[PDB]
Amino acid sequence: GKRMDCPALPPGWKKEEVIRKSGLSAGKSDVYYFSPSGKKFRSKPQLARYLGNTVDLSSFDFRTGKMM
Amino acid sequence: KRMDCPALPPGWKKEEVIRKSGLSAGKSDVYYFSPSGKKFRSKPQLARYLGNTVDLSSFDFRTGKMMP
DNA sequence: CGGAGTGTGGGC
DNA sequence: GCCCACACTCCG
Repeated sequence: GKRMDCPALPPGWKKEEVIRKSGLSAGKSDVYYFSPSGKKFRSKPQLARYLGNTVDLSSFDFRTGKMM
Repeated sequence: KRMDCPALPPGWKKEEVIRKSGLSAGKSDVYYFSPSGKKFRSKPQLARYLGNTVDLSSFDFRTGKMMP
């Protein structure tokens, strides 16, 4: 998967939470974000490198997609 | 390429093939060949083929060597 | 060679 | 002992 708009980010950005199905890490989740283009981001600093000074991410909680 | 892999049984060979282009340019895929010449691309496929007959607990697929 | 899915280890 | 951040596998 479900791609969910992320209101804390600019228009068309979506957040997805994928539960790991197998191996040693099973049941833990990974959070991905997608750009309006469709590009996949897997961490906060990756997200900041792409967005730069268009969005203040200092207080942005990558996991929940909420500003704090 | 094709080199003799000593930590597997008589006549197994390892092969490494450098990736030529793209985002993973310069990384390598490792392949194995049994005495028949059936190609193996991963440790689960290899383990499935060999079964109980060869102990791959400690087998590191990339280097081709058993590790403590 | 890509890339979803799982492994990995430093910083905490 | 956890988890961020990214490296790696493994099969398409």
